[PDB]
Amino acid sequence: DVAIVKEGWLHKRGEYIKTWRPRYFLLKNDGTFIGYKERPPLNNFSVAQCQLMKTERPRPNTFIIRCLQWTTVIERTFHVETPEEREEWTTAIQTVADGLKKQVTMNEFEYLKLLGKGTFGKVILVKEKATGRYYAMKILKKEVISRHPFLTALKYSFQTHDRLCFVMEYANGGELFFHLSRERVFSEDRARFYGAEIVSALDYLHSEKNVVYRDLKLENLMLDKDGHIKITDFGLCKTPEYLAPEVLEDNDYGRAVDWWGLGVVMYEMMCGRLPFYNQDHEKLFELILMEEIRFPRTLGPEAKSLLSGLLKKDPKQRLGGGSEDAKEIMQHRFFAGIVWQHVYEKKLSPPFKPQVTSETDTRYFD
Ligand SMILES: *CCC(=O)Nc1ccc2[nH]c(=O)n(C3CCN(Cc4ccc(-c5nc6cc[nH]c(=O)c6cc5-c5ccccc5)cc4)CC3)c2c1
Repeated sequence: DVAIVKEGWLHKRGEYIKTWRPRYFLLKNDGTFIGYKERPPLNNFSVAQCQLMKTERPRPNTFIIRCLQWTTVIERTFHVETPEEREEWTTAIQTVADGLKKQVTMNEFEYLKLLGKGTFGKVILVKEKATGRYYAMKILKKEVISRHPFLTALKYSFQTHDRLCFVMEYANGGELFFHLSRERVFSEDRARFYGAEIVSALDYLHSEKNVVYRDLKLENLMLDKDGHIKITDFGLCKTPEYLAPEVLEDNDYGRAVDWWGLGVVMYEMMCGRLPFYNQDHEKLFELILMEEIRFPRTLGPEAKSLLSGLLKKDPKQRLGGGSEDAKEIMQHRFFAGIVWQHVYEKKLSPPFKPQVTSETDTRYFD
């Protein structure tokens, strides 16, 4: 019993590519907004509680859909030729979101250092004075508008007169990218450990939160004191190496995006090098799409078959792209002999203990 409010052609600026491309967009009553390469539901495509901008720069008659998703502000910009069509779309979208909607101080946190800076806000490392704990704080411009073992938990959320703050857990066992850099390669077991905890997390986001992480890379993986994995959520509205082929063409991305990303991350750990690397970005784009995956000829076939299935070009042919989603990967030979309920319960003994005295140890901040 879901109806379409409006439907038509629009010029969409690529979310990852700076050029304009024509896509066929559909606006359903539930608040879904999906574009297609040609005329033929993850919460990523939701237009629920989004802002609508009307700009004339660079291209005239351009409108932007500013959305706050969890703790990250996203922008979706579109172009139409006639100024009246922009009015027909904006009034339609707004009425949908409107109809869809109807149906602690900062004084406890010492500013330690700046972690990042974006268009609508910053990320700062802070210390909770009362407990001496270390958290990351997303502060976002107010004008813009439950917990998993391996996700950086959102602990607090409060407002000021002009900005909106999100206090999130900050792992103190260092970043996984640097850890890989010291060892320069990871054992199959260690990579299996790390991959497993991610699979559990991706399953959570997909099956329960109904969302795609969409930016799974080495730079977003950290370790807690014990050695378990924390997937970070520190993105602001500011890398072509990790991009999926489906995201490249800007057509119908889905849960498979996270599975492509997983393959790339697990490749770097067991191979020690990026699967598709080139200084030239344009050659790297042709590399991802056209070139066939290569291997060091020193890996167990299980891992080789896992990465092969994860780094296939077609999202539906790609491992975990089907309806079963994560379970396709959980049943894999490389993940045979692993009890997954124990993975979620942190029952898995970490192959690496970060050199940390306690939760509050500040060694890995150098
Ligand atoms: C200015 C730059 C810009 O606009 N970039 C941009 C453009 C378009 C984008 N579309 C996108 O999808 N993104 C992504 C936004 C999300 N982000 C990663 C990410 C994914 C999921 C979560 C998350 N979401 C929820 C939702 C509901 N309940 C939850 O408990 C959630 C938890 C999480 C979560 C996941 C991991 C760790 C902690 C919490 C958060 C972030 C990638 C880009 C665009 C970006």
